[PDB]
Amino acid sequence: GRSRLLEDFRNNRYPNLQLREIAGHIMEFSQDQHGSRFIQLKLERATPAERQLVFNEILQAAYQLMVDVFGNYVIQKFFEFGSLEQKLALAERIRGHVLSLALQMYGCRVIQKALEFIPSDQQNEMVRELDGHVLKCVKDQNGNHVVQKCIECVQPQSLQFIIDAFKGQVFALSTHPYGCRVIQRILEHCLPDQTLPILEELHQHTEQLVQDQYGNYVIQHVLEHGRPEDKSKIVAEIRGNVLVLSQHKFASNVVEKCVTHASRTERAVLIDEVCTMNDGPHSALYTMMKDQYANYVVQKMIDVAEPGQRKIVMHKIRPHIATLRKYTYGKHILAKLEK
Repeated sequence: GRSRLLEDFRNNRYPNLQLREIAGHIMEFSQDQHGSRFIQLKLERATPAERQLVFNEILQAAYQLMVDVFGNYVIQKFFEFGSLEQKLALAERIRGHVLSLALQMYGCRVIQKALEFIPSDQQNEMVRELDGHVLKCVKDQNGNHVVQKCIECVQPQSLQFIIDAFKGQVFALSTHPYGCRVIQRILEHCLPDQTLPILEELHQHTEQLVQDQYGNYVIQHVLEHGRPEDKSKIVAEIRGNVLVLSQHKFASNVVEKCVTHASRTERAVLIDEVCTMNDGPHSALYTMMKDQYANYVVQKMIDVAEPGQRKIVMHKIRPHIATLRKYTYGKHILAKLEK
């Protein structure tokens, strides 16, 4: 079982335990749920000499700590508060095992912390081991976190091989629960020459993406943070389909974001389209106000519709105000309307 020192520490025998006092017991403490937290907190404010004593004791088996549920935290604290020499030695211990660590539940967090704190040179040395394994890491439950961090932290020129690996795979990655997150990071951090081919593939498949459970969020991202040129292409895809996409579980989110982020003229064209559109025995507005998803698009269209059109819109809603109150969704509208 545990050493007596660790057992006593866990039983609160030592209210002032110090790092120097756990000499010889550091690997064990690092892999203990409470011993690890103790070391994590102490390293935050230990003197550099105190950090080195801890380090000298774990260096030889650092890799073992890297893949341990509690030991990985101690390794991370070194990248966070340690000396350049310690980070360098850890990077050297990581060399040749970046892929293995990136795919490991705890090791992936060590790689992420290292990327955030090591020099461009060692970042490049680490990211390059992923060459030929990009798509696998992007889709992996642990590996996607490493790829996302590379995108946020590494010089863009060193990320070119990752962009290259996405050629023709943007639709598949955007409809993946882990891959969609990597695509969003690319859009936020990469250079225009790198985001261009990605956006090109997103635009090509917008029709399918807006209806996908994960894909719609990538499109929403472009609507929320993208360039006007890109937002306009997406709006163009929604134009003429406001009625049908509004009633879609996922596409309705994109339609909503279009109303919110399209140009002045664009929002107009879209709102207009909903008033003059028909849906069988009634108007488009009619069907939408009471739909569980489409109702939000109607609400938001109000909050954004320029006074001129706002009148018209409602002028077409009142007549049905009776049947309106017959629904849970039409009440948010029932409210706003009353004014």
